[PDB]
Amino acid sequence: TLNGGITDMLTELANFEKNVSQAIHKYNAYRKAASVIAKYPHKIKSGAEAKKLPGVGTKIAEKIDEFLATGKLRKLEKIRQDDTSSSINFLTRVSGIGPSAARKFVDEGIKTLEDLRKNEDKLNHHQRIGLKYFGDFEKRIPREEMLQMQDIVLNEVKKVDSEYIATVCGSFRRGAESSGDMDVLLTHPSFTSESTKQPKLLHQVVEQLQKVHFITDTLSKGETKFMGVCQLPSKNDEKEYPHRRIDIRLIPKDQYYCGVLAFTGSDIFNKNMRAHALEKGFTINEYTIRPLGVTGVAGEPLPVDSEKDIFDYIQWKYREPKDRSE
DNA sequence: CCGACGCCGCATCAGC
DNA sequence: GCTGATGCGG
DNA sequence: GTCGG
Ligand SMILES: Nc1ccn([C@@H]2O[C@H](COP(=O)(O)OP(=O)(O)OP(=O)(O)O)[C@@H](O)[C@H]2O)c(=O)n1
Ligand SMILES: Nc1ccn([C@@H]2O[C@H](COP(=O)(O)OP(=O)(O)OP(=O)(O)O)[C@@H](O)[C@H]2O)c(=O)n1
Ligand SMILES: [Cl-]
Ligand SMILES: [Cl-]
Ligand SMILES: [Cl-]
Ligand SMILES: [Mn+2]
Ligand SMILES: [Mn+2]
Ligand SMILES: [Mn+2]
Ligand SMILES: [Mn+2]
Ligand SMILES: [Mn+2]
Ligand SMILES: [Mn+2]
Ligand code: NA
Ligand code: NA
Repeated sequence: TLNGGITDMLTELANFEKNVSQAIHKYNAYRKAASVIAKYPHKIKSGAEAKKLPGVGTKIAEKIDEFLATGKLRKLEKIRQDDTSSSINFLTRVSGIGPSAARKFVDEGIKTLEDLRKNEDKLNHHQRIGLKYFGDFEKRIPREEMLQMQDIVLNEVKKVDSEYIATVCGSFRRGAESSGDMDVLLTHPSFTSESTKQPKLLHQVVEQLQKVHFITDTLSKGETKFMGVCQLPSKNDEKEYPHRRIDIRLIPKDQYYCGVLAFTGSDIFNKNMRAHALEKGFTINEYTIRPLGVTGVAGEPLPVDSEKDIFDYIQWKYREPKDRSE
């Protein structure tokens, strides 16, 4: 983090553009700039120097020059002082409360943690659980705890059916020493691109994890995606572990490689990789990589037998999970 | 300048 | 109830 | 906000 100060500034800027301005493309531009700057191996000495990076344009170049000179950015100092922006930014920190709901709540005079608690009845289920575990969800997860959580998920899954394969992805697969949450990829041979030979495949698994009191709440749940809350068991007299966010994603077993690539990320890595794919004439999702027709219409799925095979198609050298944290 | 900017699951809403 | 749009977050 | 074209 040679440029930690600059990247923090951009990140705050992006957050403003998303939560207050509701400008998703500006949100993404800042995040892209923050990401590129973040892997740049020199302490940036000037805006001109940063503007050599792809993603960093004239405005960000100017903002960087101001930051390096003063240590601050007037634009931000102002935003920080605007109550509406401050409140909207805060409220969006609760899971399930987005920029729209945040601006709505602040219109009603609901604008603090306390207002939220006193108005649970105005929250949907997701928002209610996000607020319940607000403080908890702020905390990160040491890798040691992720290893613990991994053993529990992987072993309980075999208790439901030994044909199941659960793979922890997200930041954990990228080798991060701590994760904001746990992301699990699930396959079962009875669920492929070609048929759904069994129902409840995800339910079965969610239930068992609840049965053993690992999963504690649910944010949302469908036939292939579960979003909820979990917690490690604590020892005698031991204070309890923080409640943690968990997402489980059941994908067609034949499409594992696109799946694991997709849920491994990072989110920005994906955005960069899929756009380059578009530049190279393919579309990549969590299921498939397909060619674009002269019209811009996805063709048929190409044969994939490894994550590397996906990289090949778009003419990128393979990058280990650890080198995908953009 | 201009159009594009990754791609998708689930929850909720409106409208029929 | 269904279908499409919008929110939200992955 | 940035970029290829
Ligand atoms: N959630 C998972 C994880 C693994 N696989 C299967 O397990 C094999 C590979 O085993 P593993 O080392 O655990 O996964 P990979 O990272 O894909 O290893 P490799 O690249 O050597 O196949 C893959 O062919 C895939 O079919 C699966 O079906 N579902
Ligand atoms: N906008 C997004 C967000 C998420 N992801 C995928 O979902 C995974 C998990 O999402 P998230 O948990 O939010 O990201 P992590 O990289 O795991 O970060 P953290 O350490 O905070 O959990 C990401 O790695 C990425 O593969 C994505 O495709 N696009
Ligand atoms: Cl935008
Ligand atoms: Cl600042
Ligand atoms: Cl597809
Ligand atoms: Mn997170
Ligand atoms: Mn994660
Ligand atoms: Mn996650
Ligand atoms: Mn708790
Ligand atoms: Mn582009
Ligand atoms: Mn240009
Ligand atoms: Na640039
Ligand atoms: Na939120």
